[PDB]
Amino acid sequence: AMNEKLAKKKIVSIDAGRKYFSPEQLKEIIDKAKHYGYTDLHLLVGNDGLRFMLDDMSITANGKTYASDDVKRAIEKGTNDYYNDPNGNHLTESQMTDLINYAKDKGIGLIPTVNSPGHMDAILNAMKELGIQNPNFSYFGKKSARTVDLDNEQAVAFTKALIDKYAAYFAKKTEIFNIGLDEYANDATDAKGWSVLQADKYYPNEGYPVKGYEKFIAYANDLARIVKSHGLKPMAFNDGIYYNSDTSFGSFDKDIIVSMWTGGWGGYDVASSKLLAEKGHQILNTNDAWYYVLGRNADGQGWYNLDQGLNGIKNTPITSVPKTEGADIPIIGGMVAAWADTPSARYSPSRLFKLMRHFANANAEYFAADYESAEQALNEVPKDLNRYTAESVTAVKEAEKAIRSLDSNLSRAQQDTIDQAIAKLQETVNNLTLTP
Ligand SMILES: [Ca+2]
Ligand SMILES: [Ca+2]
Repeated sequence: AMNEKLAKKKIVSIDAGRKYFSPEQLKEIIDKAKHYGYTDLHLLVGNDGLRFMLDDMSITANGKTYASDDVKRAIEKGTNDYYNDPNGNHLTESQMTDLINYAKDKGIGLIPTVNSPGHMDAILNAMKELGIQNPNFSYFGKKSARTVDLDNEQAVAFTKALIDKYAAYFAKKTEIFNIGLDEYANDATDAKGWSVLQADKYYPNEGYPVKGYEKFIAYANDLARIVKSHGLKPMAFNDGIYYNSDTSFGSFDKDIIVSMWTGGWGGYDVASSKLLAEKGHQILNTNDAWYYVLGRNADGQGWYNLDQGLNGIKNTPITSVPKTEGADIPIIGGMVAAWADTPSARYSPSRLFKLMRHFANANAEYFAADYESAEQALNEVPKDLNRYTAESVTAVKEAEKAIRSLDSNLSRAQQDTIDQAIAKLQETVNNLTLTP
């Protein structure tokens, strides 16, 4: 009576924050997602760069309104300062609405990310262009290019209002909004950002940011409240959520779905997925075992190269969550992610599709089967069979019935059953024999 594996989300993530992707390119990704049995496209649009412009970008914060055309010009410029992509700067509202509709018609959902308080180079740049002072976080004379200072009330207020504006747009047409929250001040702190934010509590009078991590919890919780008010489920990457398993600074909103991408590394001690589940968070398995950075296309070409990602897909199943502590961790689904850390890299659709295809093949019981050729085969049957012999007619009608009788919820693992049924139909049609 249950289809627990197929009921999971299967998601492909595309980094269209750092790098421009056209509507045509994204529709092709949606097509392949549908074909391979995925349920959703996770489209980062704010991730270092910001590459999605609403028709009205006016922002009310700090006792004033920043005019829509000024906000647009500030964001376009700020994104260009991060990376001026010769292929394009941003998707428009019309293009996004069309894209979401295109995906919806195929049974594919779209999940956007607009990242903060890290990975927001372009938003920080935009704020400065609007005239907001000192938005960037700094750590002992090292200014972060990507991370907002949570002590800066004006920068924080603007950012929250911007997330609110995007969330209002995505309301009703999507179900999940990814607020990001990953990798606080990674540049300025040599990947010690969460330690830095927590440090003052335990090492006072050493110049660490006062109430740094407490302010981050408040910030995360406020974004969650904003997203939830629009009927959307907030999602965030795991690394800063109870960093160091420290629950003493406050509590994260339980309605935040956790995208569990990392089990951490030496000197970067993240909460286990066990702890996060126990605190009451649903988890989307986003294991970085499966990561692919565009342009790192073969073994030896760096971390998250395509060969590494395909190896990760082969060796780490959709059910294998980072840092389980040996516990059985339930999941809402799995997400394979392609990134543009070097956004000048060439986007290769065939390589992305290979990654997507391997993820589906390695976990085939979880992915939907493809009925599109079955549907087309049925469309291609001759409508009128009267001029053919009763015997050959019966064979076609039986073969048609057989395809139409297939379980409508088969997995990719059972694709052969569908394909066999199509072949049988084609055979019976070919064998239709005109009456004497
Ligand atoms: Ca990173
Ligand atoms: Ca190789």
